Amino acid sequence: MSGGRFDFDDGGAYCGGWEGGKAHGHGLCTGPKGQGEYSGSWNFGFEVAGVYTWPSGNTFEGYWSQGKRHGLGIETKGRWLYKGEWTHGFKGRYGIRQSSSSGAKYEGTWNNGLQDGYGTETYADGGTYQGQFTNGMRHGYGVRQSVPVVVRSPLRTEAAPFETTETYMGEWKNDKRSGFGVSERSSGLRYEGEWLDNLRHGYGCTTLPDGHREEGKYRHNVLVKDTKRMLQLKSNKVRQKVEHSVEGAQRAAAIARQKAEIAASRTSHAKAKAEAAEQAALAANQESNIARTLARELAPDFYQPGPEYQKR
Repeated sequence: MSGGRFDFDDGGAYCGGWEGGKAHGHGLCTGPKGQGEYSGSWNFGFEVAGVYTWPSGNTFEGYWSQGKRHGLGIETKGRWLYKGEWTHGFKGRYGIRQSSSSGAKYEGTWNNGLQDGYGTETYADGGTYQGQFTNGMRHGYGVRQSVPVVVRSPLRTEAAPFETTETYMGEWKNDKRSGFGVSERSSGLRYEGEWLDNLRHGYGCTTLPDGHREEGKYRHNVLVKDTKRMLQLKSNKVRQKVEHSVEGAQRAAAIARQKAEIAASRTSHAKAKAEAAEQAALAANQESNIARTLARELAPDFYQPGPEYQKR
């Protein structure tokens, strides 16, 4: 009549409202061999708002278009969960990806399904990055707070009466400290100057907690020039080049603080869209139940595999 069942060639069926020869209203539709199940609203052959269940028990709950996850929705997989916006099947623009295991998390913008633009990244150990992203990596300006020796033995401190975190603000290239940047440990140990692939490389100043200033040129983290002296050229004084790089590094740090603040603002937007995505998953589940009940009322022996999936 205006609803029922249809068996596909590759296996898997459709069972629900139809009108004008196309699925319309509500219904279920399994995949080849009856594996994988959509269940929700339809409109002229295309899912509108519904829940897809993989045989693995993984699910997308949200809105659809042209057969792609589009709009808001929640994807629950084994170890990862995404809540927020989807654009033609790709995560983004705004949304959050969270670990089922750890507190590991990304909250920000996405381009082409990868972390990109501005976002807050939290690592399993509780550290964070806030700032710019490109192609799924820390890139541009940003602020990372994390846990950071040659003598392992405590002798040097066990001898006399005796009474952490590190923050890098500066340039990032493909997930690495690279360019100008400032690095500050909670002890007071600090480096301002040039970086390459997370190492001091170029000119900069290492200042010890007591304030002793080591100024010079670093090459893959090893000092190779200092400010003592001899055949130093007037045209190329280490103190000048260090000063320039230090200034370059504080500029980069302040820039990275700004991009950090933008990232924080984009993070709130991603959170807002993640909550909006919970209401989209609630609506998707309302449509799914309408389709589950109509399906039992149009074919009481037709097996719905999604329930069994999600138990496993």
